Amino acid sequence: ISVGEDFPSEYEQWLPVPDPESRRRAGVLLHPTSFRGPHGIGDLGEEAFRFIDWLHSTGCSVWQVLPLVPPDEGGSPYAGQDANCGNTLLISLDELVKDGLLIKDELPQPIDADSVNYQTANKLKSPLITKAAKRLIDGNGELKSKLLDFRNDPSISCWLEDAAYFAAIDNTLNAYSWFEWPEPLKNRHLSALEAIYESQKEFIDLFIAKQFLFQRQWQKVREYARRQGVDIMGDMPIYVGYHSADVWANKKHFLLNKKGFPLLVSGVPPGQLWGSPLYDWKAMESDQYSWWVNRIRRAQDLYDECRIDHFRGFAGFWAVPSEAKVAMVGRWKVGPGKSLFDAISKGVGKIKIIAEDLGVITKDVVELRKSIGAPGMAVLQFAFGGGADNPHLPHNHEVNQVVYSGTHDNDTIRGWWDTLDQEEKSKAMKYLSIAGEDDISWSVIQAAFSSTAQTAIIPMQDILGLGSSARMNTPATEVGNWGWRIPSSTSFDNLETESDRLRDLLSLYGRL
Amino acid sequence: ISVGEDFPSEYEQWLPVPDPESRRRAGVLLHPTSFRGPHGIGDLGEEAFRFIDWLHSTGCSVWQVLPLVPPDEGGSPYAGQDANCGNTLLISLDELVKDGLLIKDELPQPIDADSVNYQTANKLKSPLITKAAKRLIDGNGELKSKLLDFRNDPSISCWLEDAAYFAAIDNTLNAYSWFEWPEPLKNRHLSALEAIYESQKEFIDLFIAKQFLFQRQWQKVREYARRQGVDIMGDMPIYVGYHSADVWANKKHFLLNKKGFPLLVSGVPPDTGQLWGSPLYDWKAMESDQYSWWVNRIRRAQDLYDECRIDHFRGFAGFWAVPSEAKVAMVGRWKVGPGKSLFDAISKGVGKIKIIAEDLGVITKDVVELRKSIGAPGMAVLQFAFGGGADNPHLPHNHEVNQVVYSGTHDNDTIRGWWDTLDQEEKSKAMKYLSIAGEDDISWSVIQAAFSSTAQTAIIPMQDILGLGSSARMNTPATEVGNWGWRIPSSTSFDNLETESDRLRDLLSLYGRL
Repeated sequence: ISVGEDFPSEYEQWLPVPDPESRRRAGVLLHPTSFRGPHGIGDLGEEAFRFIDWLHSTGCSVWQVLPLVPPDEGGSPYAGQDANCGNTLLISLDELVKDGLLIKDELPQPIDADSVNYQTANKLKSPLITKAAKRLIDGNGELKSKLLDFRNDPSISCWLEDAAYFAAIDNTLNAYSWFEWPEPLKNRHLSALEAIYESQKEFIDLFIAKQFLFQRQWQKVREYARRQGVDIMGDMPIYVGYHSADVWANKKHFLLNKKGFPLLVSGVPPGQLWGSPLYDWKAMESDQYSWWVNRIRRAQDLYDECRIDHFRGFAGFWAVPSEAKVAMVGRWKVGPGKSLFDAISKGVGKIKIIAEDLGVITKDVVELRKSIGAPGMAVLQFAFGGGADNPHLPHNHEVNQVVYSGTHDNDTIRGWWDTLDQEEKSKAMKYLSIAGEDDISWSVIQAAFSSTAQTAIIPMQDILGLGSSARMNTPATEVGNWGWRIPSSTSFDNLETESDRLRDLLSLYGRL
Repeated sequence: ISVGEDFPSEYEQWLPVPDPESRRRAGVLLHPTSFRGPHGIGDLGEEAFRFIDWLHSTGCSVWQVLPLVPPDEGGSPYAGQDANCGNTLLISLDELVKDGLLIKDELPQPIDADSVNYQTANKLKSPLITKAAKRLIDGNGELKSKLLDFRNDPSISCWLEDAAYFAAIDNTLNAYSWFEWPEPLKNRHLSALEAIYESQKEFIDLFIAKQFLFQRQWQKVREYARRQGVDIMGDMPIYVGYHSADVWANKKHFLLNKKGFPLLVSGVPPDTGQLWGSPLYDWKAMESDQYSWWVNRIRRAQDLYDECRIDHFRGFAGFWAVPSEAKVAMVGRWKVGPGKSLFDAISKGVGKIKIIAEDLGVITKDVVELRKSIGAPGMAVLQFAFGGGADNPHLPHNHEVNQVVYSGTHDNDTIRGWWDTLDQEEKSKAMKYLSIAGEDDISWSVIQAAFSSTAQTAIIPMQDILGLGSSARMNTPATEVGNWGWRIPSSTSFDNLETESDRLRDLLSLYGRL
């Protein structure tokens, strides 16, 4: 331990050791609504456990889902009805039979499983979920006791009670938004809230019970994933909906006017007017960002890791006067920056956050992302426009990054290939290793696996080699999204070939 | 500049900007001895300038050479005769004509040399280099004046005078090494040195003049490379030869005994071992004068090159030391090297440096840590990537940005030759990772994998661009004969390599290395 002197006996064994936090891996993007089954939509029953087995058999160690919130009427998990609740339509009816909350003969006749129609699924399943929730509350055994534990839990009630009351009042009143509610409900006068509890007690207890059932079923999926070596990566939009408990029960955390209407709403310039209310970050700074801390605590309860959509909003955000009809007349505002993430980590511990950072982004975004150690994204479908500086080209990938073939907002690789621009196609053929065009999804999968990016994620549609009809979402259309389901005859038992082929790629590129 | 407040008007223009220090690039490994021409060996004349034009036409921005020192009798640039001098056999005779130091009709008749024979080259060129050097010293114009500037320059003379005297004494005395010299020469008694100057003055002045001529020609190549957008990457072995001015004129900087013989010599352990037999540095001693010897060595490397690789870089963190009596390497111990304090001293003395770490083989965690602490890139070599498993660091998916990727180096066979003798297990593995067409084009498959890497710098040997087989291998380690001789085929001019240039350029454009 001194210049010129002898080193100890075993110097040549002092070899470099790979950092375990740098381990290369792969995963599949599959939302549970796409699982097969008889009730109009996928669920957290037997298909979720079979998927986990299949995924593990491939050597993948990550399962990514879309947000698990209650979606809008079109099915969108990004315009959810609450930021912290689970989508009750994902509750398995068959799992309720095993709990004794339904009996086998109460299960409905199967319906055709081509695509999720959310109206059909709700009509079919909700009466029975309600019925099961009713039996749960009227019992007084182990299960009822676990409901009480759930309900009385401080880290459940800080979002659950607000969510239940909001939903009771929305049920009782015929109003567009809570801005049109009568004043003592609009502004949460204590006695009105007690009058809501009394007059809507049964709806409130059932809402809570249903959230318990979702939690139960999701936590068993998550425990089985952990046993099989699978991390689950969730998703959350940066902004929440105006008509929600999140805003209604925390008005001072948002930029509302004295009458509770948003002064400013979200979007991006030339433009796109998303119309979500905006956070009062200065205000949140006061109480050490407790709202956002809570949101992450719940994300952590649901997921091992979590992507945040429009992450750039944490450094700077586009703000449009709520009167406006289009986005072009806004200004950029300063975001909370790292101090937000300091507060989170102090409140909840070490977090694994993924930054959605697509499109044009400014230097503060990159700097913020890097300062908290969060990986960004590369999407191979975006790599062949422009020149060789395109950051989605594999030679421009980074280690701390998630590479996708595409996301739920893109066509499948097959579909994209079919409509691809001639200029972009010839470029793609130079860079990728392409055999037959039927196998084009595997060419792209292989490029993703061959990247230096630490994490490679592939949508289930591309593993199945499906075309445009299996596209999950097309942005800026309002109908025909969120509907894709795995073809009814394609069981996980019948996907050994695909599993073996993935495993071979993972092994070749050091992702096992 | 406050949370919730407005950003200025032009926020969306505050876009990320590529750091120029991160620019991806490519280059060719070609030693100047390999250039074509009539005088038995390549030189710093017309072919060096034509190569630079060709290289620039490919879009490459780096030229890597082997060390430019006076080689051993076998031609090895790694067992050189001096660490700081240039190989005078690289001097272009035709460039001397343009200086007026030779006249046109004094140029010799062409000879055939499909490969460098060093003895033939020396016999043909040296009389004329000597003659030019003589005319230089007998003149008294601009050129003579530039020689004086060169000679009197403090950063030349700290190595040049020692190098000239050493060589004069070696010339005059019939001795194996300087260890067998008579005592006052061995130990550099001042009066003996003055007696050497007076009795060997002509040899000393001509030695200095020849070093001036090499410097002149090398600096003209280096200026033309700079004008065409080409950086030149040199090479330096970590250790120097015992029989040299480097050791003789600096004994206190090496681990010698009282009679000036090495106590310990270089090598590496088993995996008997490898006994290189070079003398070792007295790092604690060098610490005392702030590593002035190494600072000077780098100052000279900087004068010759934009960037420099250092062979056996691991030696700076730990080195294998064998008792000089020994017949094999197995009976040594590992010793602690200077670490970053050496590089602190360098940077303080010479400024910002661009060093490449040769870091091949088994290396310890202190090596990686040292390399990373000074920001030096290491190496990946694609020919080593297909043994073992998917954690092999030479596989492209395990490459790093701050790294130099090669197809192979001068110590490896060409890609074609390597492919021919490749193990069946390794070949099938290679065919799964690489994109291979016909075996005649295997060098381009490997070139393309190199260019596709995230490594910032990709370097290809000229032999692989020409798609040549094992006969064009530059060096085979642990053979002593038939190395260093490769030359570009006499009929393959740079004018005839537009197809290859276009094909390289297309790969560089596809992978963002232009």
